[PDB]
Amino acid sequence: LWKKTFTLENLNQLCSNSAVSHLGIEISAFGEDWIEATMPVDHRTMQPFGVLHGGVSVALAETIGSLAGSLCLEEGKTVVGLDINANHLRPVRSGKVTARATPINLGRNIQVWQIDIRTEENKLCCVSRLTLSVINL
Repeated sequence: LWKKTFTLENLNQLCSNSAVSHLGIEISAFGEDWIEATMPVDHRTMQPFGVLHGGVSVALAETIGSLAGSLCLEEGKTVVGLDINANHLRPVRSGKVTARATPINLGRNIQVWQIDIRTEENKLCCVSRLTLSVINL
């Protein structure tokens, strides 16, 4: 559960003028134990032949997962990406995809997050697991 209070407006403002904003990523929604971000599938995020770039899908997964992790810490605490993995399940040709981050294990020094990315038709196109280090900033 979240340890910090936040608003979608402020989170997006926090991600402005960075790789996140550059890829058209928008923190779109959250629940009590999950948070999502959407990303469009267009020339900024597609491979040269017209389908969502799998590498960019991973960029979305690390973004939402890292953000989620940072919201689960108290003051004077932040996360740093240690490693990440993903499986590309199906090609996406249009619309926007939505990546949802849910916690797997939140430890004192390490956090592990799951990220499921779905198409506008609610079909899973990518699944990823992210490992974060917790450090005193």
